[PDB]
Amino acid sequence: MKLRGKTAVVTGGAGGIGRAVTRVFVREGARVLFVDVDDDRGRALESELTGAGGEAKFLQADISRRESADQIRDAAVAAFGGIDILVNNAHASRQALLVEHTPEMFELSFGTGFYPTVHLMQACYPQLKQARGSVVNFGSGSALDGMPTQTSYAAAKEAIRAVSRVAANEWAADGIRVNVVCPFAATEGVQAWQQAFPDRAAAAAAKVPLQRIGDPETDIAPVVVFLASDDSKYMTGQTLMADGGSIKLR
Amino acid sequence: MKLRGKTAVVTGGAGGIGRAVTRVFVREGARVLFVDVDDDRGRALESELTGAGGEAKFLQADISRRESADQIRDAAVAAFGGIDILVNNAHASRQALLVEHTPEMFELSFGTGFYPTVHLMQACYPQLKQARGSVVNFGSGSALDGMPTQTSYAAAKEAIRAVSRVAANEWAADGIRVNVVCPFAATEGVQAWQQAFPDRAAAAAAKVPLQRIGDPETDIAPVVVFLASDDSKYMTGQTLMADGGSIKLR
Ligand SMILES: NC(=O)c1ccc[n+]([C@@H]2O[C@H](COP(=O)([O-])OP(=O)(O)OC[C@H]3O[C@@H](n4cnc5c(N)ncnc54)[C@H](O)[C@@H]3O)[C@@H](O)[C@H]2O)c1
Ligand SMILES: NC(=O)c1ccc[n+]([C@@H]2O[C@H](COP(=O)([O-])OP(=O)(O)OC[C@H]3O[C@@H](n4cnc5c(N)ncnc54)[C@H](O)[C@@H]3O)[C@@H](O)[C@H]2O)c1
Ligand SMILES: [Ca+2]
Ligand SMILES: [Ca+2]
Repeated sequence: MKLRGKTAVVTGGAGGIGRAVTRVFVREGARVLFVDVDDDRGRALESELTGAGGEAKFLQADISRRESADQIRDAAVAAFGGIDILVNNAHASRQALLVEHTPEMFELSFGTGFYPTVHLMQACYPQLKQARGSVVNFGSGSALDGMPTQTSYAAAKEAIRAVSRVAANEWAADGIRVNVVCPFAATEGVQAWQQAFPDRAAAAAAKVPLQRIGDPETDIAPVVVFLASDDSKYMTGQTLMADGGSIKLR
Repeated sequence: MKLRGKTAVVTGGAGGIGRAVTRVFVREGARVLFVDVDDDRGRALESELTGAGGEAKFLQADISRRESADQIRDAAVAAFGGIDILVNNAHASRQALLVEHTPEMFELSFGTGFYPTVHLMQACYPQLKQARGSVVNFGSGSALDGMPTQTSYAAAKEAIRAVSRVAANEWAADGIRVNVVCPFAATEGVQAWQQAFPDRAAAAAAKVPLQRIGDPETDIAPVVVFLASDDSKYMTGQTLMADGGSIKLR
């Protein structure tokens, strides 16, 4: 009942952290329109959530396209009448040294991570202002450190955090809060990275003070629920570290 | 519901933010031993909480006294059998320019804020280890900026945040998380500061993006509940800004 009566939009909601956000949000009483290009995982998640009596709607959409932001907003409004929560979770990237980077690498990272964050916030702003709602964007601890091979990934992530701080200041008068989560969780995207960079991945796992890679449902999603809920109604423009204590903000 | 079955120690728990934490903790199902020198407010709070069906115990103690840590730990165990949560909330200080600072100003700030935080963490460590518990310490945004007149207040606050990060690293293997809240709330200590420094207080009020000074119960305490609860079980060593967006950690 933490999000009872609230409507949430979750991008990349068919897998990884976005799937766990969708599951826990519905479990907390929220109506969720979750968006993904993966309709195999997307339709089965819709089937599982609606079977248990939850209100979830899958929308198959590539959020990197110009018309996706308005289609996502229109689909949430048509299905649930409003938008209280916007979780900009989806992001794709490629890892390579800076001297190895290509324009396609920046296009992927900014096109799937940064610009959908901006465009969905612009499209959903009237609905979020009506709801006095909450926007949860996603950063990364490796973008804070400057982890090697993360040129295009970290550039988009820190651009996401920058616009999150600007929007927090611009939208605070409307009662809309904007915050960032930096997670570390066992997802499909992390498993592919652990296979391509096993030494770096093992060093990252061994660094976690709490001695585990996060579970998306029990370690990451409750932090997103907190930011989407009225418990954080006096918190905006912040970055929450859901990483087992790996990086401590000062 | 959220802290059902948990025992909490809350210092300065009879007034201001500490009282809001004590109230809200009991509403979430926790058993609270709250400590304060204000026995008038302390006795009435205990009467109010037990009268509403809650479990709370008031301990009258000056936490700057060197035996109070063991007296507090023993009282919590004697009343409720263990310690799952430690909230180091009490802190008294005086404001003056650096060129106007006396040793008694440093003694008050360190003696009421910093050293009780260390000693209560040491005293409660066996109970927190048994519980795999959570420690919530308190900082200040004014210490982050270095606001004038805050030499002794900021020094103790940043010393608190330092030991919080050290213990988070040292205690993470035991499953004990340690985090900091930086609040901005309408309390009696803030009211006394508003009278002594009206222009600076007006400037601090006007800076808040969310355009209000925090209500202790609805704006500050739910952030403490989040850190004390299992929703933040993957978060340690962090600082949470409950300040309406005034300061954004990067
Ligand atoms: N998992 C981690 O440890 C970790 C670490 C740092 C940051 N993050 C951030 O957390 C968020 C979640 O990451 P994850 O590991 O769950 O990702 P993932 O790669 O495991 O899953 C991403 C999901 O988003 C969907 N998606 C990708 N591109 C899309 C597009 N253009 N349109 C619609 N849907 C699309 C995919 O189908 C997939 O379901 C990401 O923004 C990521 O940058 C995660
Ligand atoms: N209220 C704010 O805006 C604000 C801003 C920055 C930081 N903080 C921090 O938040 C915490 C709460 O502050 P507040 O505004 O509620 O303070 P306050 O002065 O309003 O309340 C302090 C409470 O602690 C008790 N106390 C003080 N010294 C004690 C001692 N030696 N032993 C036992 N009890 C003692 C007092 O009796 C009182 O009940 C403090 O640590 C403060 O530094 C608050
Ligand atoms: Ca876009
Ligand atoms: Ca002491």
